[PDB]
This record gives sequence, C-alpha cells and structure tokens, in this order.
Amino acid sequence: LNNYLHVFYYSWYGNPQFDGKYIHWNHPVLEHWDPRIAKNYPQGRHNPPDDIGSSFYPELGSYSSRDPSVIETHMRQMRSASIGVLALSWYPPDVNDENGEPTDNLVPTILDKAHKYNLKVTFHIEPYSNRDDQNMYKNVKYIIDKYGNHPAFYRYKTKTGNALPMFYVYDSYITKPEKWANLLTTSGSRSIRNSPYDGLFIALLVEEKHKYDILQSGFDGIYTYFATNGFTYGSSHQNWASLKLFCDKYNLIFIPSVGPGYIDTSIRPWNTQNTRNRINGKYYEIGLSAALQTRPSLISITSFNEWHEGTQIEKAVPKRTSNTVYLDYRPHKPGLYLELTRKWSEKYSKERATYA
Repeated sequence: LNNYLHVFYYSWYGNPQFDGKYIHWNHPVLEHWDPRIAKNYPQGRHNPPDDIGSSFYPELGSYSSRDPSVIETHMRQMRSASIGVLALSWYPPDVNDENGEPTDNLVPTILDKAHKYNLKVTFHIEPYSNRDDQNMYKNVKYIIDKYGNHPAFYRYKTKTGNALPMFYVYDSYITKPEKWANLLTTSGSRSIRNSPYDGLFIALLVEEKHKYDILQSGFDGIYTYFATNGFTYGSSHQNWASLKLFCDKYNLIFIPSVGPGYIDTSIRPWNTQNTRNRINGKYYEIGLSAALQTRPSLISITSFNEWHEGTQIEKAVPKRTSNTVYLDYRPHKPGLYLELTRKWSEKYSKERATYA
C-alpha cells in the first residue's frame, strides 16, 4: 500500500433511506448572472435518484455517505487503487458547505472503516466562514484531540524522524500571511509549533505571487488541487518543474494534484469552456506522468468522489433516463480509474524508494 499517495474524499452525500432527505445529489443549477444567458439554461434542483447533479453516474447510485456499506465499498475501491491515505473534506462542528449538512459527525465512523481496511485519514480544511488563525487554532486542537489517537489517523514521517498530522488548507490565501504567522511560525502569538497540536500544514497555491505569501506564513508545503490542467498557475502542469525547484530551495513539501478530467456542466451549464474530456483515461495518465517527473514527496488525486465537478475516480456505470445520457467509462469497465491509479501508484512507489 502507498502511504505517499492521497485522494480527496467527500462525505457530504445524503439520501432518504439513511438521511431522510437527499443531500448534494439534489443540487441547484446555479443561475448565470446575466438574465440574457440564464434564460436559456436549466433552473431548479435535480430530482434524484434518476436525475442527479453530476455528468457521471455512480455504481453505488445516489448513495448516502453515512451508509456503512457505502463507506466500506469506498475503502475497498481505494485499496484496489493502492491509495493509502484519504484526504477528507472537513468543516467544523455544526458547519457545512452551502448545499450540504454538517459532516464532522461522520469522522468517527469514517476512521473506523478506514482502519478496518488499513487506510489512513488526513484532513482537508475547507474555507468555512470567518476562518482565521484563532478558530484555525481551535479546530486543529479539536481534530488532534478527538481523532489524534485513532489508529487510522494519518501522520507523515518527516526527514527528522518525527511523525506529524497533515492538514491541507483549501483557499489558504484568503487569510493574510501575517495572521497565518501567528499560527504557523515558532515565535507566533498562538503558535502550534513544538506543542501537542503541531503538524505539517499544506497551503493551496493558485497564483505565482503566492510562493512568497506561503513562505512568510509558516506553511510546511504547497498543493495545487485543481484537476483542470492550466486553470490556475498552480494547476498548470508546465509550472510544476518550476514549483518543485522552489519548494526544494525553501524546504517545503510539494504535493501536486492530478485529476482524471473535469465536467461540471450539470450544475454550471454555461461552463463548457472548463470541461476536459477524459479521453479514456489518457488525460489522467498524462497528469500522473507529469506529477511523477517532478520526483515529489507526496502526490494527491482530485478527487475520489467530487461527482458535481466530474473529477471522481470512483466506480461509475452507464446510465440513461427520460432525457439524460450520463457520461461513462466505456469502452472500459466501471473500475478503470482505480485500475489506472494502481498502475501509477506502483510505478511511483518503486521510484520514490530512490529519493525517499
């Protein structure tokens, strides 16, 4: 199993059988700002189980994230792809994304199923409202306290030989660098350094200018997130060679993010310009290759199951309804992207042995 390969996991899906209502599968269609353009595009909410807010359709159907057999199936799928760590999208207690319900309750149940299958869980801290250094302190404390002692809880073994919690921080540039300094540098106001709530904090790099923002802040590494090649400076594959060199120069952990494709037109119908076709896994493989060539300490995959954005590697079946033809993995099997991940996971693990 590959402890140096991470996948972004989402636990925000609900259905009537396990939740009493659909959550996320019933997604609003997001109206365009200009009435002239919005007139022409679908409006309202998707009506599951047949009509979901995705271009693809899951083998497990419009599933609930809290269904224990679903979590188990997911774990087995990851296992079969040689992914060791799942980076769990996280919001604080009783907070959630705008189309979801709080998901911190699932964490104990997710950890259990992860350990059952010898997987590790790390945390992907979402931009919850009024996130700053203070409540970031509180929430890092929360995570390490509640979940730190669980056997599935992920720690990365440093060069020093000290195993530390990892935190991926999405949209980290929202908070000013000098506020992050309070949390992330040794002399900071509310510094987590050399305390029991220490960790490797990974900042999201969108733009070139952020290199210096991140340096100031005290972050331990950078990650690119976006599946779309060339959507941002960071998600452009060509800029990776450059970013690796920068991270090695200032002792940062560079974690590139690779995706199978992108299509979110089921919930943003104008946004065809950002669609990247999977071209039967060739786009995913060109991604992985580019990521491997940087000789990185870790690699991340966007995503396991972001169904809305069409970036999932989870199993997907062909499906057609009264007025939709879902995209599928044909001519290949439902497990294609898991099967491809495995091949590249193994190549990576054998190569990584020679730069450790």
